[PDB]
Amino acid sequence: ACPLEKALDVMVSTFHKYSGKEGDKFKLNKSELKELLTRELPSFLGKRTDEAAFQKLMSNLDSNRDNEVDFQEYCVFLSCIAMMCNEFFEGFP
Amino acid sequence: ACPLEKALDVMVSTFHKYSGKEGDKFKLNKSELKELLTRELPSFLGKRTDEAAFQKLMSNLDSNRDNEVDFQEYCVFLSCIAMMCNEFFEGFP
Ligand SMILES: CN1CCN(CCCN2c3ccccc3Sc3ccc(C(F)(F)F)cc32)CC1
Ligand SMILES: CN1CCN(CCCN2c3ccccc3Sc3ccc(C(F)(F)F)cc32)CC1
Ligand SMILES: CN1CCN(CCCN2c3ccccc3Sc3ccc(C(F)(F)F)cc32)CC1
Ligand SMILES: CN1CCN(CCCN2c3ccccc3Sc3ccc(C(F)(F)F)cc32)CC1
Ligand SMILES: [Ca+2]
Ligand SMILES: [Ca+2]
Ligand SMILES: [Ca+2]
Ligand SMILES: [Ca+2]
Repeated sequence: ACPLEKALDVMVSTFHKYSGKEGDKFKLNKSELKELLTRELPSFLGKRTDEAAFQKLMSNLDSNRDNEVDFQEYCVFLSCIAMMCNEFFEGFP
Repeated sequence: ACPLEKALDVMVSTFHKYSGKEGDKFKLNKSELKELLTRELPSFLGKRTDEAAFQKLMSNLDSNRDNEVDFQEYCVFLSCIAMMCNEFFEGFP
């Protein structure tokens, strides 16, 4: 009966649902990242799903520049979205 | 529909379910933090937790030392739980 614990469970497991598909099992390459965003975050991705848009995502997220998104970098991304949601509650000051 | 967007929703909404009970409406005080842990993260806390341990947790989450957990501080905490979880999927080395 813990919604917040289930929500941490989904956030972590979803990462691995896609990261294990190709190459490094614990990181998202471009293709695995595209699947995750398109399937799991379509409200974020929204209308725009063109190739130069995923390029910028990869560039924003891949801060250590190994060409993949690891778990820490994915957490930073989810936490950026969480911050944007929080602004709604803070009344958009 | 989208478990990951629903998870983000729960992460962000649970903070505000407790933050707005007392004083600063956007921050958890020591008492609003205890209620959130106790009620929403019971596997993390365990049962019968002493004040030394709680105080440890508070000062750990409270990086700016103002005696409250703000949303940015709460995201660091969750992302640290998440990374502990991620170790299960990874080797644990
Ligand atoms: C089906 N229905 C479509 C729209 N969403 C809400 C979208 C906005 N949203 C949001 C905004 C303020 C506070 C909480 C939330 S939950 C949430 C989670 C992820 C995303 C995202 F997408 F950015 F990652 C957007 C949102 C609710 C579900
Ligand atoms: C097509 N796609 C549709 C959705 N928008 C997202 C609106 C911007 N916003 C945002 C900004 C930067 C990084 C992440 C997010 S997700 C998000 C979630 C909630 C809200 C909130 F709560 F403020 F509404 C706003 C945003 C991006 C473009
Ligand atoms: C009822 N039952 C209690 C036990 N949990 C699993 C506890 C550990 N858990 C975890 C471990 C590895 C991978 C994913 C997860 S989900 C998760 C979420 C939060 C916590 C926490 F608590 F630390 F925040 C612990 C866990 C499943 C449900
Ligand atoms: C009562 N309570 C039971 C839980 N333990 C937490 C120790 C485990 N751990 C952890 C460590 C530091 C910070 C947060 C977390 S939550 C967490 C989630 C999953 C796992 C995973 F995946 F490894 F199991 C281990 C942990 C604290 C005492
Ligand atoms: Ca991979
Ligand atoms: Ca990287
Ligand atoms: Ca408060
Ligand atoms: Ca603080």
